[PDB]
Amino acid sequence: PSGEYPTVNEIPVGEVRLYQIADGVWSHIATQSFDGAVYPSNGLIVRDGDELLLIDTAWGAKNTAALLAEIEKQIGLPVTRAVSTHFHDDRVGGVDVLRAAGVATYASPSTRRLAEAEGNEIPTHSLEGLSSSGDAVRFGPVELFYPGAAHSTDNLVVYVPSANVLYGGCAVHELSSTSAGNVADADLAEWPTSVERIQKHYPEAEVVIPGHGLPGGLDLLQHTANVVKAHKN
Ligand SMILES: CC(=O)O[C@@H](C)c1cccc2c(-c3ccc(CS(N)(=O)=O)c(F)c3)c(C(=O)O)[nH]c12
Ligand SMILES: [Zn+2]
Ligand SMILES: [Zn+2]
Repeated sequence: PSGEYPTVNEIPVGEVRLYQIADGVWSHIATQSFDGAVYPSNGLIVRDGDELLLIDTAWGAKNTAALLAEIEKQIGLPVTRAVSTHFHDDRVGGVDVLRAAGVATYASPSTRRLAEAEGNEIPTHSLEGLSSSGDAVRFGPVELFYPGAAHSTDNLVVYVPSANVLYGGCAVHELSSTSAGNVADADLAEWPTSVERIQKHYPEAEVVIPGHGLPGGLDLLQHTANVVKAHKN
């Protein structure tokens, strides 16, 4: 009831929340168990005329089915395309559910290769034009940007120009974060440089959404660089 952004202990595993970020922009929030602990994660929904563009799954098949049901209840427009912003399960787990619901699924070739090698679900379509740091391409109502290696080598960020919303995905941490999250596939040395590229490219961002946790403003970018430095040590 508070209308505040929902946190890990407020979402049972299997349920999905939506949160209105701006006109035609929502985040989606779900929770999942991994290695015996429970974590929240975010994705994005962007209105695309009378259709919706989805950014990232809800971290699992059941969660992603629940996401589609929540979208139908709260928005009532069809999801026609999805982009996964890197290869981990919190981004691609649920792609098979999307594909069986008629959603066209996309990711960079780097993400597709990494997902395949890991045994994770694989988006159908490859997004070219994103292989060099600083690259950007348009995809419906968003811009996709490859900042360089950070949380993962393939991580993409997403900008919604109509609303100045920057979806950082897992390359960006929330302000309360005290660690750099799951760093198994990260490049802690390159991460600050990749964040600097995001800061330079999107200086008018008004809302910044992390891959996990609460949205805020541009301060999330500098905070992320700071915590990555601290974790590395
Ligand atoms: C290899 C890989 O990453 O697998 C993915 C599916 C994965 C599994 C489990 C946890 C994470 C985290 C993670 C971990 C801790 C925190 C702080 S806390 N207070 O506990 O919530 C957080 F915000 C995010 C992340 C991420 O850093 O993006 N990714 C995760
Ligand atoms: Zn990840
Ligand atoms: Zn993540």
